[PDB]
Amino acid sequence: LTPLAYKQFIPNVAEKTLGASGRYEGKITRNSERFKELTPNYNPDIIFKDEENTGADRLMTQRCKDKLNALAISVMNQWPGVKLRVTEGWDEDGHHSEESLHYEGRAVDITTSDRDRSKYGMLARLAVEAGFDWVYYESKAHIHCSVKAEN
Amino acid sequence: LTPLAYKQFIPNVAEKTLGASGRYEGKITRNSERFKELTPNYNPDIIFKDEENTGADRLMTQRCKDKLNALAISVMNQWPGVKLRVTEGWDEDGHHSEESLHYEGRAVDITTSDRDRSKYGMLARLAVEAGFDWVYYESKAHIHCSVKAENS
Ligand SMILES: O=C(O)[C@@H]1O[C@@H](O)[C@H](OS(=O)(=O)O)[C@@H](O)[C@@H]1O[C@H]1O[C@H](COS(=O)(=O)O)[C@@H](O[C@@H]2O[C@@H](C(=O)O)[C@@H](O[C@H]3O[C@H](COS(=O)(=O)O)[C@@H](O[C@@H]4O[C@@H](C(=O)O)[C@@H](O[C@H]5O[C@H](COS(=O)(=O)O)[C@@H](O)[C@H](O)[C@H]5NS(=O)(=O)O)[C@H](O)[C@H]4OS(=O)(=O)O)[C@H](O)[C@H]3NS(=O)(=O)O)[C@H](O)[C@H]2OS(=O)(=O)O)[C@H](O)[C@H]1NS(=O)(=O)O
Ligand SMILES: O=C(O)[C@@H]1O[C@@H](O[C@H]2[C@H](O)[C@@H](NS(=O)(=O)O)[C@@H](O[C@H]3[C@H](O)[C@@H](OS(=O)(=O)O)[C@H](O[C@H]4[C@H](O)[C@@H](NS(=O)(=O)O)[C@@H](O[C@H]5[C@H](O)[C@@H](OS(=O)(=O)O)[C@H](O[C@H]6[C@H](O)[C@@H](NS(=O)(=O)O)[C@@H](O)O[C@@H]6COS(=O)(=O)O)O[C@H]5C(=O)O)O[C@@H]4COS(=O)(=O)O)O[C@H]3C(=O)O)O[C@@H]2COS(=O)(=O)O)[C@H](OS(=O)(=O)O)[C@@H](O)[C@@H]1O
Ligand SMILES: [Ca+2]
Ligand SMILES: [Ca+2]
Ligand SMILES: [Ca+2]
Ligand SMILES: [Ca+2]
Ligand SMILES: [Cl-]
Ligand SMILES: [Zn+2]
Ligand SMILES: [Zn+2]
Repeated sequence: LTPLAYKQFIPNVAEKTLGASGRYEGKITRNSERFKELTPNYNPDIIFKDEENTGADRLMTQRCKDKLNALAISVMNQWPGVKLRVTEGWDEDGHHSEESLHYEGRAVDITTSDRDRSKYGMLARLAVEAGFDWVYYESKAHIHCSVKAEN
Repeated sequence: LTPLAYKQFIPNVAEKTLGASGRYEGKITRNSERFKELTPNYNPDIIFKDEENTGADRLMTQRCKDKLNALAISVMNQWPGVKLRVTEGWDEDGHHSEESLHYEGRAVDITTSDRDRSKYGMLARLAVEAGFDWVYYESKAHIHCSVKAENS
């Protein structure tokens, strides 16, 4: 398998296009009718940074959960002793671009647990193989991955 | 004001007596309908060990939450720079006595964040003052605290 380059995204189109993760449907807040669509991921093979100390990083859509949980497996197979790490999932702080899929539970920013930046190119590649609908090597510090809305 | 002795419990009766924390109603498992009765505690003035990496230690009943949150405050007042720490809350590992209130989200095992065992006698005392319905200096390593069911 081939790792992504810094700033490469796959598919090589904009995130909110139909070929990728598709339309942004609306921010989901904690008191919203739509908050019920998010379920917390408690997978022990995933590290959630949760620096917010709210659990918000664990919240994501069913489809995001499926792809993340598949990725958790391939990460452990790629690097014995290493785990998938999420630094941002659903966000209620407002610290992404206006209209970010994080506000809707459809995106994660990820690293490896050991925080070896040299692994992140390959991490992104595994995220693509796990079926994330858009994967972007957004930063030296993390990969951004998103999914399509629930059908 | 006065710390508990090693192996002292308060009130000085069995945990599952009325007068302490009262009857064990069934184990709550993660897929159970009764799991919705547990809510995760995200109090920033409490440290959750969460060695399971599941979040299970954060899960507890409303009453447990109220008492634990009161205790978090008195712990910081007692020892400047120190916090309440939980090592076990709700448990799905099966690591307690058969019929443990941990299986129902009604118990916590606690330490101080600095892990100074000499503080634990007083920690237990503060837990009593915070309103836990049974407090037991169960081990050199931790205090066990439980609460009554939401029905009473
Ligand atoms: O600077 C340049 O060279 C260039 O400057 C210009 O030419 C250009 O841009 S600019 O316009 O000039 O600015 C550009 O070409 C370039 O800048 C760009 O690249 C540089 C260099 O990066 S690289 O060489 O390309 O790889 C970037 O600078 C580097 O990254 C930044 C950054 O923030 O992204 C800085 O990194 C430091 O800060 C982050 C943020 O953390 S924090 O400050 O909020 O705390 C650190 O990550 C966080 O901390 C880590 C950590 O310490 O390991 C995690 O904490 C974990 O560990 C502790 C316990 O550890 S320990 O054992 O006690 O030691 C534990 O308690 C935590 O709980 C644990 N987390 S866990 O439990 O959840 O697992 C945190 O999770 C991290 O939080 S996070 O930030 O939200 O992800 C990072 O480690 C830290 N590095 S440092 O070495 O400690 O200083 C630095 O400035 C630099 O880092 S580097 O590694 O030395 O290279 C620059 O940002 C970039 N521009 S930009 O990206 O576009 O903005
Ligand atoms: O008669 C009977 O039937 C019974 O017999 C006796 O009971 C037995 C126990 O059953 C048995 N345990 S066992 O599982 O059956 O094997 C054992 O008790 C031991 C156990 O090891 C353990 O109990 S338990 O967890 O199974 O319930 C517990 O261990 C303590 C340590 O002793 C304590 N050390 S300390 O220095 O005095 O504070 C402390 O560990 C710390 C340490 O700092 C460090 O660990 S270590 O390597 O030194 O071992 C480590 O630090 C980490 C830290 O873990 C981590 N954070 S986190 O919170 O852990 O997540 C982070 O901060 O990093 C640091 C540093 O790491 S690093 O950076 O260098 O990489 O871990 C911490 C820590 O875990 O807290 O605490 C542990 C557990 O406490 S905890 O806080 O709630 O987690 O207790 C000991 C013990 O003291 O006994 O043996 C007893 C019998 O005793 S005996 O061995 O003397 O024979 C007992 O009878 S009796 O006769 O003894 O009275 C009764 O149970 C029954 O009678
Ligand atoms: Ca976060
Ligand atoms: Ca956030
Ligand atoms: Ca625990
Ligand atoms: Ca447990
Ligand atoms: Cl949980
Ligand atoms: Zn992102
Ligand atoms: Zn206990």
